[PDB]
Amino acid sequence: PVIPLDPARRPVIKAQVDTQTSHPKTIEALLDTGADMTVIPIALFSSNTPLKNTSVLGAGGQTQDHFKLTSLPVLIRLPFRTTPIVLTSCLVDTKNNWAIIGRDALQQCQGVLYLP
Amino acid sequence: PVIPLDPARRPVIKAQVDTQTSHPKTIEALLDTGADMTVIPIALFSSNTPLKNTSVLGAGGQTQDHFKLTSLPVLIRLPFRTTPIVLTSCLVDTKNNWAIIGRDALQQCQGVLYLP
Ligand SMILES: CC(C)CN(C[C@@H](O)[C@H](Cc1ccccc1)NC(=O)O[C@H]1CO[C@H]2OCC[C@H]21)S(=O)(=O)c1ccc(N)cc1
Repeated sequence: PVIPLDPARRPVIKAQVDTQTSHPKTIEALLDTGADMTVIPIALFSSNTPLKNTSVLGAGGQTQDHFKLTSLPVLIRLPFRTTPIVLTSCLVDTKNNWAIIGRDALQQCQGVLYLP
Repeated sequence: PVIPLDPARRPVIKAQVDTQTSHPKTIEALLDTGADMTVIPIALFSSNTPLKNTSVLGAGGQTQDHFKLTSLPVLIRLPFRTTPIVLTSCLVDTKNNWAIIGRDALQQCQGVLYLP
């Protein structure tokens, strides 16, 4: 669909995320064209699964141990599309449990920005 | 126009920004649906103009004295428009030198996200 943009309403969407370590869960993610890579909360994972250290830039700088990478791909189903998005890897937020859909996922839906 | 979304290429636009404290400058800005409010580099303002303190969200927490707020409105002109976007207030980046067009400005352009 078409999602209007409003400073006062964040463009969010309900997504089913399968990390391949639990059963798939539904979360509400921000649609973010300024994010290179998708971010999902660690609350989706079982406490045993391994992750990798990583780096990423942010508004107050870049962090060291805040965000981790998944070892296995992550599958994402959106309400409209029937087939899942498959990300080779994406970021895991261990602190704030942010959920953000980035340009890696938006390219696989062939998403676009449109400015009239 | 249509701006395709690609994890490897940041979606940027060229925008003329008028702080009303110096002469207008054309800069390169990121188009960011995940930003509530537009961010402007402090380099576009006068060394004498007054700014106000405030808070912001961002990857890795929130920062106190990294961003300030403008005291005067900011005007923004796009390539395909001569009528200026008018932001009654927007954020100022005192360090990192980010230029981000957020949803406050995208609303006045009538910009939308489209997911097929
Ligand atoms: C310069 C960008 C790379 C900033 N990012 C995306 C941006 O949309 C974030 C995404 C975001 C959104 C809400 C809370 C935290 C992060 N929001 C943001 O920093 O904007 C702030 C300035 O205007 C304010 O209005 C709300 C956002 C504020 S980011 O969060 O740091 C980021 C960077 C890289 C990845 N892979 C994932 C996320």
